[PDB]
Amino acid sequence: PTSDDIFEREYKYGAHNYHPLPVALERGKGIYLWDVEGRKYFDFLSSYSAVNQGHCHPKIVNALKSQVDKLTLTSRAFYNNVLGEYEEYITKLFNYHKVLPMNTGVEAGETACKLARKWGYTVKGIQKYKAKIVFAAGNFWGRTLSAISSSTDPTSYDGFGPFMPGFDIIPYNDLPALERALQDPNVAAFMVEPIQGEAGVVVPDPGYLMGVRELCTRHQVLFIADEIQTGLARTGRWLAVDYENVRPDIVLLGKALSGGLYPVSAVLCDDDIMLTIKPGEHGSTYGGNPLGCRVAIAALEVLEEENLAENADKLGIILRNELMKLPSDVVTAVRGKGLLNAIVIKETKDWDAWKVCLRLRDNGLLAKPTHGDIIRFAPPLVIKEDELRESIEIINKTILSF
Amino acid sequence: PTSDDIFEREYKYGAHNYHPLPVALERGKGIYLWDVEGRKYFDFLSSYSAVNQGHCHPKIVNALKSQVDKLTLTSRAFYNNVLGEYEEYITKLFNYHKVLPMNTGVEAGETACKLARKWGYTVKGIQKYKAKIVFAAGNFWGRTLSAISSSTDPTSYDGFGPFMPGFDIIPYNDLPALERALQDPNVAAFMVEPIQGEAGVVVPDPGYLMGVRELCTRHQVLFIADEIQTGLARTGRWLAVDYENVRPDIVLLGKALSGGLYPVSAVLCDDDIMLTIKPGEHGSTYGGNPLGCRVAIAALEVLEEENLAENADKLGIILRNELMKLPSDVVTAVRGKGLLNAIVIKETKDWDAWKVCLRLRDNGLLAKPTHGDIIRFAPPLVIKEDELRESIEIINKTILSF
Ligand SMILES: *[C@@H](c1c(COP(=O)(O)O)cnc(C)c1O)[C@H]1CCC(C(=O)O)=CC1=N
Ligand SMILES: N=C1C=C(C(=O)O)CCC1
Repeated sequence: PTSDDIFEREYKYGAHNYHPLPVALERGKGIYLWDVEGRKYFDFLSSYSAVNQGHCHPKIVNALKSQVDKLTLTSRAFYNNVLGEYEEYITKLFNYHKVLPMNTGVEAGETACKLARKWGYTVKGIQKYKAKIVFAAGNFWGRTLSAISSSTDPTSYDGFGPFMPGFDIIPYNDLPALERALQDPNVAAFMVEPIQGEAGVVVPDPGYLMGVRELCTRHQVLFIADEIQTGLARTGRWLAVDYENVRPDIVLLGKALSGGLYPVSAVLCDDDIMLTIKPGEHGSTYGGNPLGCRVAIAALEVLEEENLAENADKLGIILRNELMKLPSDVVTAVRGKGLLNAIVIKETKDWDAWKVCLRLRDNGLLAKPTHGDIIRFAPPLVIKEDELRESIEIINKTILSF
Repeated sequence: PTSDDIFEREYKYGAHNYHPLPVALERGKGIYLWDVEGRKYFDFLSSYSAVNQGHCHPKIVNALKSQVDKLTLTSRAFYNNVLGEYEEYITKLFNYHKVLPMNTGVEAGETACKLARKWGYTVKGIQKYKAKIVFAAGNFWGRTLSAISSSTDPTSYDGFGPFMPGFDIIPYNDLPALERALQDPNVAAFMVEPIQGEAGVVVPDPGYLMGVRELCTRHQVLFIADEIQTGLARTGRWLAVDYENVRPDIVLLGKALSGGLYPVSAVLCDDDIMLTIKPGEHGSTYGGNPLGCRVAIAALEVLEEENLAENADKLGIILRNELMKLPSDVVTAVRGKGLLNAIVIKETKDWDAWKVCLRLRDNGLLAKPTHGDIIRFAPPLVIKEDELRESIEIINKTILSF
């Protein structure tokens, strides 16, 4: 069963909603992936930062294998013995009263929108269905109809019917535009990524998160931090907002919340927001099931016990320092925090980001481009310095071979 | 850690978006659940029909255990070796060209709306963003902003900001209403449940689905069948639409697609619909991951090998026949197909459906009310006749005890 057979089988029986890098993995462990021919690659995508803990981490695997024999799903129509233990752990770890469990990142994002609107009408006193939520251009938080209604990427929203009203969009990294938008008293919330992931690891200016927090507080607007990709040690802190000591009203977690073993997402906020949703008013079949909760407890324990936030911080400085040694004729910019980084490519007639990742793949490193001239570098946080430096030499020789 | 401690911990650290039946489970096997005091119960909810195969089915457990050691998540930015195998299996099983993999049921629903709209514009030629989707009153398909915009239940949508435009609502089980609504040439699709689940197991008249299929075909409108709860043997057929031999344009599968071991959902349709979505225009991080694919193959194999569909059909007939022996002015109606059934309570204020379920629990059977006078009975399809008859006498004893 060859890589080419794998490509063709999906081409016939699967939807064409993705254009993947031509590589066919069958095994993964830590920072490494193997294709069906047995080739080894460095994973520098981490499945969009979902395997921060590395592929098939034994503690998370053990948690899954232990729980799957006892009980995997009662639905939240009944109680089980695991959900509450996870809820107490995650709320005390991040210091919010309550967590609302969901499965995927979009669902957490949708939950936060519902919380923001419900808070807007029942607490702030906005007249019903005039509540607005402000988003930042370049934002990506999934592909439901509501999520693409806030996007500024035509590939995401074009052709997908009329869009959800009440979503305003302002430039990213722009405190005066935020203040202008918050003059409207019908605004209920501002949702923003501390670093925009799918936009190309767009790091805002120092002080932006402090300005957002101040502006949101000044105008009584919920600050929703989407940490589904930047959180859980990826940028060198528990949350990327920690860099500016900023406390959002709602935090969104996901992806790495399970080490890649189970779709688990979470919405954290205090009682005055969380309890605006009453029994019967929100839910999810698989949300908060005991199997995903066991996995998530183990995945959080891994990040803490192995000190992955500090490892990501320390190794991320090395990565960016070395990447900045590449000549400015070929690499125009290097940006990121911790182990979430990107380079900007001098796009010409000779090459683009897809061609570089094709050659990076040939040299044993898997990375994906974000839109034509940008390459993301996001390896699992369990990578060690020597593995990192070997990775860098692969990136150096690949980039300079064009 | 008692049952009361578990209730109290979740009350403190978990959102209050549910009010569950007060029972705290810690083990499940087949048709049975055990609570933390060791009491044994019949499961007559099956986690909203997600454990058709019974709790912790060993073949599905083994598939999960086998795959988690190899590879659990690459994202669809790369290929893995499992997805295409699952895609070929599920598309040939249901005889559609392609499948689009998602995680939760509402994600499958959102995918179908996006397919319907993009097909409406690019194939049918509706002017952009005039495309409409018709729903039936009483429909439930999740709690995203778009899912609740189609809902007629105020508890689902009240307070949740402005709603998605382009959604129309007609009565269920009403062919003249559908015919009137399909006079609008901007309708792209009609989405309907073959049996409405959360509305209270509302079974439409014989011939409704044939008339839906004919009317949709007559007016060039996509027939989207939501089989997330009714499918996969629950009603006594592979799909509830099989009872009338109708072939929808889009089939939604979920819940039991994994036996409750992983959030897996699927959207099935032919190339002319599926291929309206181009690479980069839809996706999800965990959609199509190798772990969920493996358990979904095993879950579908269980339904076939153990012939659960014909077991559900045969035992459902016994269940409804016995329940109709209860006094007519205490149990006012019995309805359902296969092992998706419900009874309607002669609700006074000396009792309601919630009180009956509390006493059902006291007598060893776990069920949930859906409307105050309706109780759903949906045990796993691996239930045997003698186990079902003991369950019936629990119900008989409970109902006749008031
Ligand atoms: C399940 C349901 C869905 C929702 O799927 P999911 O997002 O996985 O919960 C979609 N379509 C149908 C026919 C269906 O029955 C239910 C039942 C549970 C539930 C909840 O707890 O929120 C709501 C649903 N719509
Ligand atoms: N916003 C996101 C979208 C993704 C997808 O749909 O694949 C992955 C990254 C998170």
